[PDB]
Amino acid sequence: PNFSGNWKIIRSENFEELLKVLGVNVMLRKIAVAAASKPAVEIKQEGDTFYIKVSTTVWTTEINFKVGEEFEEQTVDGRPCKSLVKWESENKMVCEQKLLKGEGPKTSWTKELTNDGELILTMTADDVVCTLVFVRE
Ligand SMILES: *C/C=C(C)/C=C/C=C(C)/C=C/C1=C(C)CCCC1(C)C
Repeated sequence: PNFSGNWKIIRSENFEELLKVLGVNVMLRKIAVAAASKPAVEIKQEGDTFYIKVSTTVWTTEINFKVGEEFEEQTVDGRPCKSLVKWESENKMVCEQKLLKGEGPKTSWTKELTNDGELILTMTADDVVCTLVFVRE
């Protein structure tokens, strides 16, 4: 469907647990968690080509990809990764991430627009799954 739109969060899960697995210490986790509790997402979709803007009060991230086409972004703790997105349904894409330099936990994300209009993205580090639920602003 149309992932395109401006999205605001309504529900979050396992986000502090995600930063724990990535090795962010406790005081930092709590602070970052609260200060990134209301991230703003903007998506412009053009077929299989995607633009995503994720933004907190002082930070913003820009992501651009074509489905099927290898590109470079960063992990959640800021590490360089080669990324590949593929479709898993009409509503859902999956991205596998490969660290450009070095080793660490297995990272991936998914993006799913439900039929009832929720944008669900999940973020994964090893066996930990962070879920963020958004609706259109
Ligand atoms: C298609 C939807 C995507 C690719 C969503 C990606 C989500 C992020 C890149 C999350 C970014 C965040 C920050 C930049 C600050 C910390 C809070 C996060 C994890 C939401």
